[PDB]
Order: sequence, then C-alpha cells, then structure tokens
Amino acid sequence: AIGPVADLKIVNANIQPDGFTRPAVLAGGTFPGPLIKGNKGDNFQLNVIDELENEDMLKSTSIHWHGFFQHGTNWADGPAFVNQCPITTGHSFLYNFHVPDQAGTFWYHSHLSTQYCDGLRGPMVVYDPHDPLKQLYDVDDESTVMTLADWYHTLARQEPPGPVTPDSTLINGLGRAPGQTTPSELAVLTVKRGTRYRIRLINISCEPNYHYSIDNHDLTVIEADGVSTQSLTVSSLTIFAGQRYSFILNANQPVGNYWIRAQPNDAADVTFNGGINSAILRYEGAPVAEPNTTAGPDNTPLLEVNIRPFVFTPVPGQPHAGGADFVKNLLFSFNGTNFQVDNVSFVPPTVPILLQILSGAHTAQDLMPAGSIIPLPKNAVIEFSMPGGVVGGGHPIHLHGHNFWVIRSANSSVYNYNDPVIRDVVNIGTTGDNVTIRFETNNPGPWFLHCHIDWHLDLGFAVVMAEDIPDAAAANPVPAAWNELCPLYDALTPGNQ
Ligand SMILES: *[C@@H]1O[C@H](CO)[C@@H](O[C@@H]2O[C@H](CO)[C@@H](O)[C@H](O)[C@H]2NC(C)=O)[C@H](O)[C@H]1NC(C)=O
Ligand SMILES: *[C@@H]1O[C@H](CO)[C@@H](O)[C@H](O)[C@H]1NC(C)=O
Ligand SMILES: *[C@@H]1O[C@H](CO)[C@@H](O)[C@H](O)[C@H]1NC(C)=O
Ligand SMILES: [Cu+2]
Ligand SMILES: [Cu+2]
Ligand SMILES: [Cu+2]
Ligand SMILES: [Cu+2]
Ligand SMILES: [Zn+2]
Ligand SMILES: [Zn+2]
Repeated sequence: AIGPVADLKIVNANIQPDGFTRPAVLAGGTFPGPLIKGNKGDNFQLNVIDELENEDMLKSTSIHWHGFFQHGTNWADGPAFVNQCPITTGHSFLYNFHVPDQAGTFWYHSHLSTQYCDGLRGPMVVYDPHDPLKQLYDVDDESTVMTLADWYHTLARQEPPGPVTPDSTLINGLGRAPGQTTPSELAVLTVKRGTRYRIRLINISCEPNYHYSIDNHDLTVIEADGVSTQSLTVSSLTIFAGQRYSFILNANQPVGNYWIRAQPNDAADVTFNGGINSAILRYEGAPVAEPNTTAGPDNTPLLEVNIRPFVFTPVPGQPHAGGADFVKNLLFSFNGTNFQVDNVSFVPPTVPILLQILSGAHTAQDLMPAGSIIPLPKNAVIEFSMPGGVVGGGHPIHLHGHNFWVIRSANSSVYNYNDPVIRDVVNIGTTGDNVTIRFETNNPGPWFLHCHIDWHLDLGFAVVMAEDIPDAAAANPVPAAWNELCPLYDALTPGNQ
C-alpha cells in the first residue's frame, strides 16, 4: 500500500490480466493501481506524476478520489474541465487534501474522458482506529481489499459507436476471458480457518454491476460507499459501478477452495463457464487447485432498502415529498446518440468551471456550459428525484462532493424519511423507478453529478452542481501549481493530449 503521503506514477505498460496482451494506463504500473491508504483525519498528499507516452489512451490525465468530500479543496477533486485542466505528460501535480470526517472504503480513478477504463483505477481506504465495527472482525488490511473490474480487449478510445461490452471480469486484477483453450490465472484470496475478515469490496468497473457471492459463505454487510451500516447478513449482493460494500467473511467452513462469483450484468459471457467471472477463496492448507463448490439458493440477497446507517442519522428537511429547500426532478434521456440531463448533453468547457469561478464568475449563472449547471443554495436541504428509464441501465448515478440519503431506492415504492441508507452512488433502475435522494449543501464549489457507467459519461450523461458559487472561490484557495495546469495543457497540440 502507499500513502497518505506518496507519489503516484501514471505509466503505460503492456499487461495480460485475462491472458490477452494489451497496452494500458496504470497507476504505479499495476492493474489495479496500488492501494492508497490513511487514517481518518489524515492529510493526503498524492503527487500524481504523469509519464504517459501512448496517445491512443491520452497522455494527459487527472485523478479523482471517489467519495471524498474535498471540503475547501474543490481544486483537488479531479474531473477534467470541471475542477482542473488535465496534468500533462512530463509533469506532476500534487493533490493535497484532508479527510477529517470520513472513514470507509473508497477508490481513485482517472476522471479524464474514458481513460480509467484503460486501467487507471485502484482502491483507496481510510481506516478508523476507532471503527465501531472493529470488534466484528480480526483482519482488515491490503489483502482484504477486493476489486471487481471490467476489462476490455479494445482500447477505450477505439471502441466503435454504440453499446460497449466488457471482455472479462478481473477480481484483484485477474480473471478469465471466455474462449480460452487453457484456462488463465485466477485471483486467490487466502484466509485462515476461524478468522473473520473485513472484505472491502469495490466495483471499479466502467460499466457492469456484479451479482457477488461466495460459495458456502454468507456476507455480513457492515459498510456501504464509505458509510458504516448496521450488520446485515446476506446470501449475495449486487454492486454497481463505483459502489463499495464492506462485509465480514467468517472463514468457518472446512479447509478447501471456494468459488468467489462476480456475475456481471453484461459482458461477452455472463456465465461462470470455464471459471470466468470468478476467483478463488482458498483456506490455508487447501490444495493449489480450483474450487469444486456450487452457489446456494440465494434466499437473502442484500436489498438497498434494508441497509441502515450504523449511527442513526436522520433525514434533513421535512419527512414528505418536496420537504426540502431546493427540490428538483432530474430528467435523464438519450437522443439516439447522446445522453442528456434536463435536455442538455454535457460538453466539457475549455476553461474548467472552477477556473471560471476563480477568474471572477459572480454566481452559477456565469458558468459554462450554462445548460449543464444546477445552482444550489448554501446551507440547505436538497432533494433530487431521478426517475429511471433512459436506455443503458441500471444507471449508477454518483454525486461528487457529497454523499446522500437514499429516501427511495430502485424497485421499491417505499419513501424512507426515517433511516435510509447513506451512499454516494445509487442505481436509478428503469421506467417506473423514482430514486429520490437528499443531501445538505455545506460544501461550496462546482461538483459533478454523472452516471458512473463511463461510456455514458463520455456521451454526455452529466451535470454540474454549482453550490454556493458566490463563496466558492474564497472557500477553495488554490495552490500555484493548480494555476499552471491550464497554461500547460492548452499549450499542447491536438492531439498530443
Ligand atoms: C418522481 O418524483 C418526483 C418528485 O415527487 C415527481 O415530480 C413531482 O410530481 C408531483 C406529482 O405530480 C408534482 O406535484 C411535483 O411538483 C413534482 N415535483 C417536482 C420537483 O418536479 C415525478 O413526477 C416522479 N416521476 C415519476 C416518473 O414517477
Ligand atoms: C443528440 O444530441 C447531441 C448532443 O447535443 C447532438 O450533437 C446530436 O446530433 C443529437 N443526435 C440526434 C440523433 O439528434
Ligand atoms: C425487485 O425485487 C423483488 C423482490 O425483492 C425481486 O424478486 C425482483 O427480482 C426485483 N425486480 C427487478 C425488476 O429488479
Ligand atoms: Cu467515481
Ligand atoms: Cu466521485
Ligand atoms: Cu448510465
Ligand atoms: Cu465522478
Ligand atoms: Zn472487447
Ligand atoms: Zn456575473
């Protein structure tokens, strides 16, 4: 692991995580990137050093620390042309921020175009030495972070028009693609019999959700997207792009090898044929062999409606629909080629939105592209409904700068104004669903809200929450290096970008 103070080199390398060799964009030269870590309260100083040379996957980059509120450090959030210009190759940029009020499972990823799909994504954990769930498990460390990643044999920027589908699922960086004549290497999570582990499960994919289970073991879910939850023991869960769950794995079964199953909603092959979409849970002492186990009846799946925060955390505003200061029904649509939010497809501006603000924008209405701006008042309760229906999912919608109470989840008619889950990525489901969330505006600056299916983001599925803009410049003082980003980036030719 690295951090809270570390360099992060961003490099090109050729890899074959599912047996197929291809070039990639890799944090620390590995897929996934190294685990970045710290304790609650730490100052992260992550010096991102861009050494990219392959134009096909972009040589510039920009990193976002997914789920961190970045209060007073909006400039370190990462989204290209919202919070910064991309870092240029041959240069570095220091993301310098604190995590005073969060402890949980997070991750980091490129937030420039579709680059994270090409490999730049890794896990990031903020440990709590006073974690109230500490007494539920024995081991919680780098070995217990588990990433679920889609993987594509075509480079992201070379993907043809229309729906993109992954070639394989990589668990902790390995997995099999369909069609192999000799099976490639499976990831192995090794466990000691009688030991309880906190598995920190992260879906770092560009697209699929995974129906996840472990043969012969139940999962006791204790965290969702950074926020500790009441324990809920389940037979499987479904985890969308960008979401996290911690669960307790109790290694209480006989010594053996057990299949960890991560079944993507969409991919070249969604089955477990040939041990694809799988990894191995190996008890110490078990043979170096594949599991021979089978999945159970799956009678108690995790349902988002059932997840409750560990610390009771009431819903702000009044406990009825529209009971908040600013209330908006977000209309997501697809026009045949592009996504739109409230009839506008996101087009990144040449001047990043925070630079527009520091250059003198008085308010949200000065910001461009104006059609993608939602002004939010300061110190208020916000309620967004986001009815499902637009093609492509199953859309995991994510808000930057905030997490939110999920009043109403997909596939549920329930409005919970009492003790809904708090998270930062939520599936909006499909036509008939009306996921509804609330959050509070205690964080001035421009914050992205977007679908976390990266292909949909590229096709414009995004809007900017322009929060307390009159205070945003003063609330987010920037370092000199951040002022040099746009001059360096704009000096490049198209395309040496
Ligand atoms: C999703 O929920 C929103 C919020 O309740 C619904 O929009 C509201 O609908 C009521 C009932 O017609 C109106 O009186 C409100 O003015 C609307 N609120 C807002 C902020 O627009 C919306 O209709 C629901 N959509 C679906 C598809 O169920
Ligand atoms: C859809 O919207 C995009 C983005 O505004 C526009 O350029 C495109 O031509 C539209 N496609 C169709 C089929 O209208
Ligand atoms: C909705 O939930 C029910 C019961 O919890 C489940 O059986 C069903 O498969 C779900 N429906 C959809 C459309 O996802
Ligand atoms: Cu993200
Ligand atoms: Cu994020
Ligand atoms: Cu989407
Ligand atoms: Cu994002
Ligand atoms: Zn492919
Ligand atoms: Zn103005």
